Amino acid sequence: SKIIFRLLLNVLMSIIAIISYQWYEQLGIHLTVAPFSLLGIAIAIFLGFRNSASYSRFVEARNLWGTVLIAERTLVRQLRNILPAEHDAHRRIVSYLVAFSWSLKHQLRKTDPTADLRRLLPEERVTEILASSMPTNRILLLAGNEIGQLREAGKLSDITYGLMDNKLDELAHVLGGCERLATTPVPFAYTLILQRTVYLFCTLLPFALVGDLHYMTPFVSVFISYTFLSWDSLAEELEDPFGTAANDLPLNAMCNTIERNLLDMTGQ
Amino acid sequence: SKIIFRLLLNVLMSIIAIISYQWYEQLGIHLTVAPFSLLGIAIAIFLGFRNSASYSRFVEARNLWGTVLIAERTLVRQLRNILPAEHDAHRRIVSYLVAFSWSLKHQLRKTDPTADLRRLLPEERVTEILASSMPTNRILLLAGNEIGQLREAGKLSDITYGLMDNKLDELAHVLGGCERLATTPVPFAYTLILQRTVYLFCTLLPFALVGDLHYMTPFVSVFISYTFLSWDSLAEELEDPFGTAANDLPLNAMCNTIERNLLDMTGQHP
Amino acid sequence: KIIFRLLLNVLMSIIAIISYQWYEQLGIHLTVAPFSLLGIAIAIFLGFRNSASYSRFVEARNLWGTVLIAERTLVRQLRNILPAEHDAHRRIVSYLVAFSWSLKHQLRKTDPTADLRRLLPEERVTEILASSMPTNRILLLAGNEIGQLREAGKLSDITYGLMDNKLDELAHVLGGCERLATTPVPFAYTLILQRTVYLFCTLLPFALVGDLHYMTPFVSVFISYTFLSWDSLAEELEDPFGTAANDLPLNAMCNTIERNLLDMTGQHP
Amino acid sequence: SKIIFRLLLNVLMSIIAIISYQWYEQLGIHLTVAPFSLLGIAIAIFLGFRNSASYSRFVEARNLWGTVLIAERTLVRQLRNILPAEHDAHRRIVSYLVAFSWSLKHQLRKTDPTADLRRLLPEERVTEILASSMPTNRILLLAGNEIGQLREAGKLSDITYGLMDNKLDELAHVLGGCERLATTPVPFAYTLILQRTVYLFCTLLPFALVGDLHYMTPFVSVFISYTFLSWDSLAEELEDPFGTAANDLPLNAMCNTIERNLLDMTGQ
Amino acid sequence: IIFRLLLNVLMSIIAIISYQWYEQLGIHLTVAPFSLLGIAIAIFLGFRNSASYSRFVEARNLWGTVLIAERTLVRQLRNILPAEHDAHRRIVSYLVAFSWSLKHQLRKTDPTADLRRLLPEERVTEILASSMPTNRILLLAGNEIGQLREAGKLSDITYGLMDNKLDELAHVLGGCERLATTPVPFAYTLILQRTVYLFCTLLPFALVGDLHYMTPFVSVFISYTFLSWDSLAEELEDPFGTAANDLPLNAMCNTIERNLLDMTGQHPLPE
Ligand SMILES: [Cl-]
Ligand SMILES: [Cl-]
Ligand SMILES: [Cl-]
Ligand SMILES: [Cl-]
Ligand SMILES: [Cl-]
Ligand SMILES: [Cl-]
Ligand SMILES: [Cl-]
Ligand SMILES: [Cl-]
Ligand SMILES: [Cl-]
Ligand SMILES: [Cl-]
Ligand SMILES: [Cl-]
Ligand SMILES: [Zn+2]
Ligand SMILES: [Zn+2]
Ligand SMILES: [Zn+2]
Ligand SMILES: [Zn+2]
Ligand SMILES: [Zn+2]
Ligand SMILES: [Zn+2]
Ligand SMILES: [Zn+2]
Ligand SMILES: [Zn+2]
Ligand SMILES: [Zn+2]
Ligand SMILES: [Zn+2]
Ligand SMILES: [Zn+2]
Ligand SMILES: [Zn+2]
Ligand SMILES: [Zn+2]
Ligand SMILES: [Zn+2]
Ligand SMILES: [Zn+2]
Repeated sequence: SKIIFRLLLNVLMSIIAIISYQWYEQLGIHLTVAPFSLLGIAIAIFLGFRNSASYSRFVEARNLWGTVLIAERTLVRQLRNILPAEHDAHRRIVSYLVAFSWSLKHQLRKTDPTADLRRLLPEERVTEILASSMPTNRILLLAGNEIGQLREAGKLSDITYGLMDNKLDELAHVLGGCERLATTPVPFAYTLILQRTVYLFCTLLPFALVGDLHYMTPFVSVFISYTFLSWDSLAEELEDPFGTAANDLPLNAMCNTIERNLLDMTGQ
Repeated sequence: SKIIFRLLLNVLMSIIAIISYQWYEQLGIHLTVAPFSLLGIAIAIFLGFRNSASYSRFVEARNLWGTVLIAERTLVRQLRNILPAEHDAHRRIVSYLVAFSWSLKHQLRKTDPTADLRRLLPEERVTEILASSMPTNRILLLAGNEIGQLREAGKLSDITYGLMDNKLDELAHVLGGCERLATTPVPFAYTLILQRTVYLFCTLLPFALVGDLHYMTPFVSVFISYTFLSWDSLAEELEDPFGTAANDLPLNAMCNTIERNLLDMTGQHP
Repeated sequence: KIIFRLLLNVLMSIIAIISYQWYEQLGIHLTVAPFSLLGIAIAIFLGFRNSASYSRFVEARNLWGTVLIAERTLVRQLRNILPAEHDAHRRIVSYLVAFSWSLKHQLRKTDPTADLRRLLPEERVTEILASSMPTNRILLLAGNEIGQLREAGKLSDITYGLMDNKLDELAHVLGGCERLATTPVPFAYTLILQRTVYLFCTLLPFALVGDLHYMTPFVSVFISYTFLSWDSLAEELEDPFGTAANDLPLNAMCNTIERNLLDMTGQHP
Repeated sequence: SKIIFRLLLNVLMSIIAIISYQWYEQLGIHLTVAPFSLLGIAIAIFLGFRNSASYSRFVEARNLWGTVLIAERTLVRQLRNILPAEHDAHRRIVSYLVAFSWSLKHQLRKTDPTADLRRLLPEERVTEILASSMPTNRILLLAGNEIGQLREAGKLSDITYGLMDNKLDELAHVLGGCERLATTPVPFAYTLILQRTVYLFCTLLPFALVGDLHYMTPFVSVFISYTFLSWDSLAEELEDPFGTAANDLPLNAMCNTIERNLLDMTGQ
Repeated sequence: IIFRLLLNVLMSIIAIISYQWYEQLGIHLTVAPFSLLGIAIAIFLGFRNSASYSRFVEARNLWGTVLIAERTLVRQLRNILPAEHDAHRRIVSYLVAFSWSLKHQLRKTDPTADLRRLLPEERVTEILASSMPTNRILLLAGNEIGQLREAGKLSDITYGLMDNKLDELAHVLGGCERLATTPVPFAYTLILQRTVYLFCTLLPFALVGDLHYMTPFVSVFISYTFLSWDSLAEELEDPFGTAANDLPLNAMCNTIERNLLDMTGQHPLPE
């Protein structure tokens, strides 16, 4: 995306570097390569470790979404295996489950869940849900009432209620996990420290290479900038896993997979 | 080897650098190693981390398949332990669990499961399964009906129902975990340019190496190219552990083992 | 701060420039290759060290996230299981809110008396303040609420246990934070590092000056910034319960917790 | 100490380079160290990550056996605390649990468990175990039958029956884990590639240092080589956790510790 | 470690005065080779100290679980059997006994005084008879729970809730046992420790060509960095070693004891 602008600036920096090499020692400035080896290696080590942290936050995101599909699938399986006649509670619980997924998606994307929710629930409760500052948690509490009701109506025992309650728990952990990843980012000092350092390193590098490489510094220094810049750029494509880029999590696709999955297990 | 063809190319590029080395002065070419020491160390550091990430995908994928064997082994044990006489149920349930494994392998290899399914289940069921968006998930839900039936029949209590129920949860987690590794590759950005910049570094390397090595240049360049290139491609191999490469997982062996286990001696037990 | 030692590195480099006149006069040589070696080694160690510091930070944030999850689902279980017992709802929630603030005060080594008094009867405040661990005692109090529900027959051993597990989870959160605070790594991790990172940074100009001459301070400031930036960010991340910049907004996280629990039990602050 | 061969071949590889030295430049061949630092470092990085995998695998094998001891300790405890009257059942379950460990060791070493089985169990049960294609697994089935019938005899509720069933689940995870470790080495491509490069690098190296070290080539090129080889040999020393070499897991001693523990807990 | 630092300044002054005679013979020490060697040792020290750190972290987690399990077990006892203070005090004894006994076991020191202060000498003899005393303390703790269950004061459900806490301690015992027996590397740590030791002493000879009278200064700055990093992995590799820091294990056995007496109103002193 935005890297091409910074490598062409690096080509001109090299042109500026060759056209300026004659005036060099007259001013009194000597740039060997060896301290830039030190610096560049150092920057690579820190870039490597940072990029590690970023990949890990991306996979934790993806795991958290995998749990939603896992936990919702087995909740519905448990409903059918334990209460195979009660298709009325099936449809209601399933719609709260599908609501929860879509609501979680919209919450992380900071978008509006009204249509998805009205598509799935009566305005009777859709207003109760959006009346809360924590709508997705409220959907869980409502799904909780459903199994709670089947327990008090004697159709669930304490045991079988507990078996399903634990899947609510699993969805609660997904909710908190997602919220935690969304609010708490990879500390901003990483991008600030490394974006400066990397950008300044690629810019100062030609003036250090020209002593030894002469007319060829434009090439090998755009090379070195390319790998540093794109390694660094891939960290930022991974640190916001809930964003919209094609390189991010296809959250719409996953919510669709979830809905068709639960609607499949219900015969719809 | 995708490496054997490139390795030779690097030999030629190495030949070109030595024949046309003293001519550097005419065209205006100086080329030190130190900029390529730096560049190459950075690429090693990044190769190392990427390879680390791919092995993690390998071991998780191995692990997830490990749990199928475990969870199925113990669900059959619980049936033999709690309903020792219910052999028609034992037989029915084992067939679904063996279907689960083969079905999952096919799902992850994008191959057809119909042959394996019919080998193991009634054809009415082979069509209920093949009809679904997710057949592995349906095989699970049918396995859960069998123990759900024994529970309506009073043969299982809620407690012992839950004990067997938890093993089906365990398999749902394998299914989900396997889809996550399938459905999401690692970002192709990683693959898109990390493999080109390794090649690029590899071919240019002799052009900066000759001045110090002279004749010894084709050897040392191909050595360096070997290590960097085998590392990069091994990483891309283990990234797709449900693939069919030589270092991917033996999914077919593993389903065989699962099958042989659950049908150990006609499915007969003490 | 960090900007002070950056400045002194600019000083140390002009000291190098002026006393370069006298280098082999006094009998002095300083190539850069040895400092490249030392420099890279320190980079590697800073790389690993820093990675462990981030891991502690993520764990602390994760632990606090579990407070919210567990407390949410405890209130959820109370409402689904005992929809009528609103006094218990109110008392448990006031304990679970007391737990969060008391944990914040614990981790910050501050007095929890104000927040406790806001939230609970003074006879309980005194009980909680007497304990070598107020958060532990608050969990026990919460545990008596559901336990008394259980003696009265309103909870079964099963549904009592479902809720007990949540208190178990908070216990684990308590120990996890206790363990992250009560365990600074042996001071070797920092006086190997921030001593050597400091020392390396200010000797680097003397070694850089033969190659670079008047340029010394610029590269020397760049290398020193890079190393110092990395090394200081490590020190912030490893005390995540402190008051520094990159440290958990524990008061915000508590307010979110209280508001969530007030939300689920129909109350408006 | 399979390693002292290549250290000494290195010493003579440096002497060959000492004598062949000035035949170089009209032969024309030159070797500086700079490109070998590049390679040497790149290999050190790859050696580091590989040894890392090799170490995690040894730790997992040690963990797995560790929890055999944990889960059988606590399963025997539960039997004491819940059925203190029933020392006959105590002694049967303990022999199955001791048998499981021995059988799991034999399995992993591919040795005959028959003598150990016949020392712990009635020959009727030995016959059933050895008839299975998965003897260790079939030992768990038999142990589960013990507690299974204590359940049908009403001496265990479903609750306490389930408390002990979970310990058999834990042993099931040990068995599968060990089988998995046993058949899933660190991929061969790893150690295959490193050995070709680490070995080739260690012999070519003195050729590239005599130009700089002259007469001291051996003492420095051997010291560099001991370092890569001993680091790469640590991987070999950690590759078969279940074998019988000195650096492998003392599985016999662990199996004796397990038996000793379970007999301390039942007064034998 | 400081002794090996001052052997390095010696080796440096040797390398200065003897640099004269060196190449009358023809012995060269450049710096590029020792740079390649030192970076590789730095890299391996990086991964080694990573492994060591993880062993140290797992050790602190296991001990943390002791405090967690023992707190929640005693909380469970109070919330579920509020009246049974005699049982409260017996079980708290075993839990506290278990902590000190685990610590003594790990540091191979004598548990007898801690045991004789916490439990009756009939149970001290029983515990001290076993070859696995910490396990025997868990088994004893189990009997207390089991008797409450046979007396019908615990249901199988609520008996089971407390049983899980004992498993948690069982897991801690085994984990700690495994982290003790081990070094997982079978004494290679001695090979790679003296590899740092030798590199640090040949280093001033490789540096004197470039640095002359300055080499003792740059050579030991480097050596301090490498030796401190090594000795630190040595400290973390062995979190129960017979020359470790006992402050936190003692601190933890004291915290849990104090917590438990607090939780059972044996603190504070009555009015
Ligand atoms: Cl689940
Ligand atoms: Cl299992
Ligand atoms: Cl929860
Ligand atoms: Cl256990
Ligand atoms: Cl007995
Ligand atoms: Cl399990
Ligand atoms: Cl071996
Ligand atoms: Cl006994
Ligand atoms: Cl606990
Ligand atoms: Cl008491
Ligand atoms: Cl009390
Ligand atoms: Zn689950
Ligand atoms: Zn239905
Ligand atoms: Zn209806
Ligand atoms: Zn709107
Ligand atoms: Zn399992
Ligand atoms: Zn059968
Ligand atoms: Zn030539
Ligand atoms: Zn939870
Ligand atoms: Zn209420
Ligand atoms: Zn366990
Ligand atoms: Zn007995
Ligand atoms: Zn072996
Ligand atoms: Zn716990
Ligand atoms: Zn009491
Ligand atoms: Zn006290």
